Amino acid sequence: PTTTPLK
Ligand SMILES: *[C@H]1O[C@H](CO)[C@H](O)[C@H](O)[C@H]1NC(C)=O
Repeated sequence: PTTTPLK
């Protein structure tokens, strides 16, 4: 898995 917030 990979984290990539977007908010
Ligand atoms: C995490 O980053 C990886 C790097 O390519 C992918 O883009 C993947 O889709 C990302 N996961 C999420 C949940 O955005």
